[PDB]
Amino acid sequence: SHYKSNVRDQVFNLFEVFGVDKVLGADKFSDLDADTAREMLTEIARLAEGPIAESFVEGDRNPPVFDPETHTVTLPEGFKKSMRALFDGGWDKVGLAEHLGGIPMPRALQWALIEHILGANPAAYMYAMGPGMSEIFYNNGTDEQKKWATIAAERGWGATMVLTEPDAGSDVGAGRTKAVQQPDGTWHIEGVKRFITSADSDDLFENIMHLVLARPEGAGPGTKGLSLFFVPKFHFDHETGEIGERNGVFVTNVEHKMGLKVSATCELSLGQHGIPAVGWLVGEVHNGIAQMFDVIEQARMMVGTKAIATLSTGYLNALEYAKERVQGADMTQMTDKTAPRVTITHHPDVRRSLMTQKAYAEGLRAIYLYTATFQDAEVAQAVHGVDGDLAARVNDLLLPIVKGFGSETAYAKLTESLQTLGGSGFLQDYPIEQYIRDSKIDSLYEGTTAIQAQDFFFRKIIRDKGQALAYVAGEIEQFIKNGRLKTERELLATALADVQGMAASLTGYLMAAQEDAASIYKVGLGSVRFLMAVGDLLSGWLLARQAAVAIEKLDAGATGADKSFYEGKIAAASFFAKNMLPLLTSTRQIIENLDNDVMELDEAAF
Amino acid sequence: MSHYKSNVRDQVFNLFEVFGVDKVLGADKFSDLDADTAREMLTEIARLAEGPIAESFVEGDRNPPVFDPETHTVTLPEGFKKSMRALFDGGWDKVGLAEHLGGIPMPRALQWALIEHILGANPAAYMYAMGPGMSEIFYNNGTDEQKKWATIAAERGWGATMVLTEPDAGSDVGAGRTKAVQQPDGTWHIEGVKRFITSADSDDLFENIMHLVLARPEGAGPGTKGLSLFFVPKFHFDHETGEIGERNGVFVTNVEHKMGLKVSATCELSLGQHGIPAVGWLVGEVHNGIAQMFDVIEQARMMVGTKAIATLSTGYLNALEYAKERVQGADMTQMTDKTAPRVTITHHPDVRRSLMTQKAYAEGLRAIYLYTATFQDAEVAQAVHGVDGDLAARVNDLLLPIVKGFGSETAYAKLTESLQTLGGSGFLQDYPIEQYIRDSKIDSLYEGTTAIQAQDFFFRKIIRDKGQALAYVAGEIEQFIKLKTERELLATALADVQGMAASLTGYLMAAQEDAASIYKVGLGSVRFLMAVGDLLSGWLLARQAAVAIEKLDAGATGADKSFYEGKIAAASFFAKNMLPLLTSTRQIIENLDNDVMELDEAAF
Ligand SMILES: Cc1cc2nc3c(=O)[nH]c(=O)nc-3n(C[C@H](O)[C@H](O)[C@H](O)COP(=O)(O)OP(=O)(O)OC[C@H]3O[C@@H](n4cnc5c(N)ncnc54)[C@H](O)[C@@H]3O)c2cc1C
Ligand SMILES: Cc1cc2nc3c(=O)[nH]c(=O)nc-3n(C[C@H](O)[C@H](O)[C@H](O)COP(=O)(O)OP(=O)(O)OC[C@H]3O[C@@H](n4cnc5c(N)ncnc54)[C@H](O)[C@@H]3O)c2cc1C
Repeated sequence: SHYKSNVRDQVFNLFEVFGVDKVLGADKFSDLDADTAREMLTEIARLAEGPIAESFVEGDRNPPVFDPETHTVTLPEGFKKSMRALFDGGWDKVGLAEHLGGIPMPRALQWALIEHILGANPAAYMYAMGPGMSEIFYNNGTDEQKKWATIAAERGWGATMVLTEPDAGSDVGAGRTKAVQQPDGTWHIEGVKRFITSADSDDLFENIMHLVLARPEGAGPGTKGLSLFFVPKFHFDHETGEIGERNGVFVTNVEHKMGLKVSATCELSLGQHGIPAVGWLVGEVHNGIAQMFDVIEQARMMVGTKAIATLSTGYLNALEYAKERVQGADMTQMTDKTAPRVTITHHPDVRRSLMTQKAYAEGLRAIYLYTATFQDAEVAQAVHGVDGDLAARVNDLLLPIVKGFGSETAYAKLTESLQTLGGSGFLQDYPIEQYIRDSKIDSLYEGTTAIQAQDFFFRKIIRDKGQALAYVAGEIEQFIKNGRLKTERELLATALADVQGMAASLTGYLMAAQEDAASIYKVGLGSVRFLMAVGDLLSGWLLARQAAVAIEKLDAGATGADKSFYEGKIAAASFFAKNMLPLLTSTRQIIENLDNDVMELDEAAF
Repeated sequence: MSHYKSNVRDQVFNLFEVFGVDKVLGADKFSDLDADTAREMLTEIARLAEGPIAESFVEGDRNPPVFDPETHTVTLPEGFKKSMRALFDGGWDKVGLAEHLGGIPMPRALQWALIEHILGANPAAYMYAMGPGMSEIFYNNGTDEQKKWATIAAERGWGATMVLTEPDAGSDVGAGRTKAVQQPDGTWHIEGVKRFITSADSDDLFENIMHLVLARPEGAGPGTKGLSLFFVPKFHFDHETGEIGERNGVFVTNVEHKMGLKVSATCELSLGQHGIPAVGWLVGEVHNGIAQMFDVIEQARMMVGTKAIATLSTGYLNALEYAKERVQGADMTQMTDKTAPRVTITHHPDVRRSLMTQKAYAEGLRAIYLYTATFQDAEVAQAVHGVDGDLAARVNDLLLPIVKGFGSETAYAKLTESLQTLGGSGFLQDYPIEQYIRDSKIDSLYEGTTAIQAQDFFFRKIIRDKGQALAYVAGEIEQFIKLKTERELLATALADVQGMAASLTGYLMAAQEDAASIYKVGLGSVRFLMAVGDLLSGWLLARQAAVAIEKLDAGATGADKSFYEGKIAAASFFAKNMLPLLTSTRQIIENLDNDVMELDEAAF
């Protein structure tokens, strides 16, 4: 199959670096032990490498077909077979609450399991997000709505998040879809939404729960005026779940995309076909953007994990290719035109490329798993000694890194993966060109990189009063202040100071905006580079932490494949510190010298 | 209009206001081509590109070529063939062609500016039209008798291919195993399978195809040194009249399914395997293949770089047009006010950052390939630079890997910004940027990968050259440095690149005592190539800004004034936001070690 997994690195992170096994068999996870967690990782990785990856090519080459008269999509049969393999193993219920039929587990294990589906066929996981979205509806719902959410989860209904409109993408608060209150307390939703993932899904599911943002008639402007509504594809019996009459919510177009083709990306028309789109106000309160961000937070974690998953299998495909491809002589024998030909892993530029791919893939894996350790209060306490409030703020700080830095990094470093194959990398015979096309969406949906970087600075640092950022910086400082990693710790110290300098510069521009409003533009100009710098710093630190563990295991006497694995962690941490981190010094100097010339330029001059 | 957005204004600015190529127009080789006619030609081909050539850009990708095993041919979509006919009917496939082959003499700088439009609109169309130019290369390398066949080939507009690559010989051309067996009559029978051959068949576009095939005569030595070049036509023909005769034994056997550039048929080509012989004629009746074939490789490397730049330019201009109309969000100065007016996204800082990044690299790359082309005519190099023919050739050789390697990497990377500017809509096939990205990814791979470009640049174009071309260009940068802030930033960048060159040269020279030292050259080579590209971009943009300042002081108005204002802004932005990174890259190159080379392969 195309999909090459890395359970070994996952288990290294979960158990040898972060110690998530400390909570297994205790309190919420009393019924899940470490051996079982490992077995589940191996099991889903095998399922991903087999039946799920089997339709990865098919979904792209034979993409979904829309019938505009039935407002339905037909998915390729091979992809539906992969979906059934996912459902038959219960993998659309990973980490679902126990009362909804799930297996309780730390979020760090949950996302490690999901990584394999996202690497093998990411749209398959997207289609399978229904039960998790039903749990969010449960948590935000009235007692009666919790009964519907239980049905939806138990029956495996699909689900969507429905926000975007043609004129309201990044600016969610500009949305014009309306909600009209009915005497009996239901609402009729009227509007056209766009770019809705999974808004129809062929016959995968008995029903779909649309979670729709809409503006009640007479509500105020902006996101504050928006409410969230449960809008099912089919009406249903609220006691038994029996599916009833079709609700007035119809797909009216399916986009032709660069990649992720098997994910139906839809225009969704509500109340436009002479049938009301009945919706129920979630929680029977008007609090839409707050409620919908429970969904957005999960989707941003998913997109980041998808990016990392895809870079990982891209790297491992490139590595396998490089080990076998014979081309050229060793550089030490270039002059000799009779020298033996060698496999291309002998060439310095190929080893540079591979170690770049490796270090970023493994640094990103460490980042999303680190982030997830703050998503359970019990895990954050056991592994970090951090209380619930701080853990939540740290998770909030890291999500735009997982999403924003992960999405940008994975796409960029897949360029190196493709390059490693030479001309063959341009062929559809190999999976890397599809990885690139499928990953380009990651920087765009669930909030563009610029929106992630604005969220990160203004909301996760400034509004947070820097508490979460100071916590993470303190952990990096402690690592620095703890022989064989001295050069790496010195390089990390410089990188930490560089990022601190960037944060101070941008905060200074924000303060200056009290006096000259246009000074705020300099925050915008520097925001994305600052986000990427924090990502690089975290990557280098977590890689260096991994190298410290690897040194310990090597000193203790690791042999064989274990020894090679640990040796590679040391090499990745050292390579990243020496080749990636120093660039942050120049980025700091650039951010310190930002000016508004590019903002004052006449638009006609571009 | 079309997907293709051209930039004749920037081309003319470069050709005439910056480099002064008009100095040679109306004189000597170019006596019959004046400046007004050159401008009219650029405008005319730009309109052709925006019109009939671009018309089939989408069709070629969505309805790609089909291989027919019943006939060993490739079929092309009709709309694309209509674009090809528009190209030939206009006589565009003979721009810069030698006069005796029917061409219009012109400076290479003008030639590549004309070609940029075809490459931006539908680059495969130019590739299929490379026949006459390759026939001229055959003419130049051929016997007196062969010159007669090359004249027929160019006159009749035959297609042509360059046939080097094999399944086990890609970057390592010298490992090729395709064989040539001399026949009693002095012809050769070619036997082997070649891979990834562009335009290996082309439907009914042409009456014949000239394959220029590298092969190893029986008993020849092992290296590239042992390869010879052969003229292998698809059809035999009458060497005097050109009448097409019997099929020659050279057949396409598959067409590759590619990420992009789909309408360019990329084929496995089998010689002498469908048992009629592939008859070939030794080019020039001498054994000198790799030297002869590099005449073709040099033009192909210029083409790939120009293609990448052309595609980034139309990607940028599409993103700019979109950004000017897309209303989204309030101005950042009104972020708190959820009642503030919505603005077009060009008002947002990250979008202006993105657009200026795209602009500066697109225009810097255009300046680089036009600057390079000014060294490709001795008469232009003398007129515009005061540089003799020998130095001009060495400087052109130095810059070709920058055009190809730095251009290919840069265009693909900065198209990411172009797509991002469209938001979610950038991921749609409704807009052309996703196809630009797919079509552009090949540029870093064929006609020599980036790593091969960087190794050529350093080992051959610098070390073997004893740094003569490099010192000349560095001297011109230093003279400009001697726009004060931009000149200070350029001074730092020049010193940075000089430090990189010194470090890598040390690693290479130390290899005599410590063989593994050479690996550090390999580790740093691509970063060094890219740093040189960034330095050249920043220098040429600053040179453009100096001209722009002059024209503004002289009273420029209207659209001219806006253009010149944009050049000042691009040069300043590039100097302040791109060049400083070269300082960290220098320190990284100065710190290279062989830990990554000593690591066990199993540890990756
Ligand atoms: C679409 C397409 C069309 C083409 N059309 C033609 C054509 O018409 N005619 C033609 O002659 N060729 C053609 N080619 C081939 C092209 O010229 C390239 O040389 C070829 O694709 C690269 O060789 P390869 O694919 O075997 O990669 P390899 O040579 O196997 O390279 C694989 C990897 O190893 C690296 N590598 C290899 N050797 C070294 C070394 N010594 N030092 C450092 N790194 C090294 C490369 O950089 C690359 O990352 C085409 C290629 C493509 C993709
Ligand atoms: C494949 C796909 C699937 C999707 N699925 C869903 C789904 O299921 N549900 C859903 O609700 N949405 C979905 N979306 C919508 C997605 O969230 C939007 O595409 C995204 O938020 C960007 O919106 P837009 O496309 O309108 O771009 P715009 O908002 O128009 O952005 C255009 C450009 O302007 C920039 N920009 C805009 N505002 C600002 C600002 N204030 N500051 C700085 N820069 C700014 C952006 O960064 C971008 O570069 C999907 C999108 C895609 C591509």
